[PDB]
Amino acid sequence: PVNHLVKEIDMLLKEYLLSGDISEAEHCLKELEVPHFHHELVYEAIVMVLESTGESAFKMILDLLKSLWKSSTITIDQMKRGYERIYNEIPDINLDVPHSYSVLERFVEECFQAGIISKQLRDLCP
Repeated sequence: PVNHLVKEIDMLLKEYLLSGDISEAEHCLKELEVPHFHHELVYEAIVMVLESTGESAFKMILDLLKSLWKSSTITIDQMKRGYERIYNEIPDINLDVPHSYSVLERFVEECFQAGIISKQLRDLCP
C-alpha cells in the first residue's frame, strides 16, 4: 500500500499547482508535522517539474522551494536529501522523460542562483 504521508504530500503539491497559493502549501506542510520527511516533498516536487510541459510547473516549484527554504520550513539537510534522491534517479527518470538531465540542470542552476542550495549540492548534480 502507499505510504499515507506520500499521499498527503502529493495532494499538497497538486493543490498548490492548481491554486498557486504558496502560503497554504506551507501551512498544510506544517500541519503534517513531519520535518523528517520533507525530503519527500522536495523529491516529489522536482519530479513534477521534470514530468511537466512548458515552463509553468518549473517556475511554480522553484517559487515554492524558495519560499519554504526562506521561511525555514525546509531545512538544509532535508533539501540535501531530496536533491540527492533526484540525483540518484535522474538516469531512470531520463529513460522515460527525454531531456530531463537538461531540465534538471536548469532547475538546479536556478535554485543555486536563488541562494537556496549550496555550491556543493549544485556541483553534485551528475
